[PDB]
Amino acid sequence: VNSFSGYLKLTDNVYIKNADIVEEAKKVKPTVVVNAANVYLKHGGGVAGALNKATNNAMQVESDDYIATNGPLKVGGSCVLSGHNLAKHCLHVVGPNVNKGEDIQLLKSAYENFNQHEVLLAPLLSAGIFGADPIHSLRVCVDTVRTNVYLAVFDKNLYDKLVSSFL
Ligand SMILES: CC[C@H](CNC(=O)CCC1CCCCC1)Nc1ncnc2[nH]ncc12
Repeated sequence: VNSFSGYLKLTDNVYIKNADIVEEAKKVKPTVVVNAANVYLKHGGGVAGALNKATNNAMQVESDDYIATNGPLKVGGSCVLSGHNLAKHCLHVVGPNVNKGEDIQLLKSAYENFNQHEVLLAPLLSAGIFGADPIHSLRVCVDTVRTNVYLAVFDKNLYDKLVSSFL
């Protein structure tokens, strides 16, 4: 038993809710919140900009130190950093950005990072400003992640569509 409320169960291990991930994180305080990161951990907009704003820019300060030490992430890769006031940990995961021409096949690799964590609160990778089809992203999620994932979908209209079209 865990503290997530109001989710619709899609599969054995995947759940979905129309929610603002920042507010969900603020209430649940999950062990892991997933950020929709880029390779530079520049949290300017989308999910990342919202999460970072909610940390009063502490996420960005920590991220800049990480990059200065380690260099950029790989597309499809991840790193674990602090969750600040939102979660114990933040798993920064880089899905491909279609608006940058990156290979959508890397979306499966991106979701594989979730399997290193028993339970996660997450957005749909490569959705939103990353330019992928959120329905495809949901399919890859369901077919790749084996751990327990609670997906927060900000847009109510999108949410209805994802549910109604789910196979
Ligand atoms: C990481 C990508 C996801 C995609 N899913 C969305 O719902 C985005 C809203 C529209 C989706 C349909 C039209 C474009 C925007 N983006 C977020 N997912 C959860 N929470 C969030 N907060 N801010 C962004 C965001």
